[PDB]
Amino acid sequence: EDVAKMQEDLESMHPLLEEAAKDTMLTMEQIKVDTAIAEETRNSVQTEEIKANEKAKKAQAIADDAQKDLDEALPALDAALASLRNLNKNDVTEVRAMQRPPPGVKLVIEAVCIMKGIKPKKVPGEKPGTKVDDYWEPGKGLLQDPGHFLESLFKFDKDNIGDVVIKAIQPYIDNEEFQPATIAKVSKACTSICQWVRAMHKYHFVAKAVEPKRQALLEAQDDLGVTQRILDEAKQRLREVEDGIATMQAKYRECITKKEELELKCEQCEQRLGRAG
Repeated sequence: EDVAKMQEDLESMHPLLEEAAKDTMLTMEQIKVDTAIAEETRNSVQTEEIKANEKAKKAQAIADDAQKDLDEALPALDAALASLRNLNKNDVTEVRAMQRPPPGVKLVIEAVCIMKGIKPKKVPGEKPGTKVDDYWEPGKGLLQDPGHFLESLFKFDKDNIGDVVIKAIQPYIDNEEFQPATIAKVSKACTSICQWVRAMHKYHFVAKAVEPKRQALLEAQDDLGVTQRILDEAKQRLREVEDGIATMQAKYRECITKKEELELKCEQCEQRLGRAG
């Protein structure tokens, strides 16, 4: 009885030994295939890492060039805006009271009124009738409050400079008397106002030639972010395959220790076969 039994235990365990052996080999080749793919994803990741490093060098090259165009006008503005802080309450009050403003001051009070978008006052001209507009009287109101004047210059902030107001003041810029070095012989407050206007004019003109650049800088960052998401989706996979390998590396080891146990069991049932014979 016992002999037959043992004999079938050994026969039945033989297929279990053959089954564990395919499983360990199956495991084996599976680690080999994920290792090769984990490597393919590693070169794929290294090529995207150079792809996002160049797209950042290119995005920065656009920002430096676009920033170069912007300090083409930015120093004059702050210089001028310094000079507007140069002005105390009376410097406005003194120009406002001028009952006979020299032609330099008229020019400057004209220029500002247009920038700030003020309605002129058509007054007699020299040739009879010929109504010419005199911005003086509406300027006076913008100087009635010196505080409210200077703030509204500090709050202009460009952007809202219609293309109308820039051709309206192209004659003033093109004027060789609209130079602050000259206005400085007659009045101080108008020298500050003279360079302010002259400045926001070029600033309006460069800031329109950095619309293309700032948009290329916008599109260059968009490219880096897509290469960035493609990259990070790859490092996620490279991580996931590597943990898959790790999990299978420990399956292989359990596969092995299971074989050893079935082998050890096969040896014993074998050993008391040739014992009982």
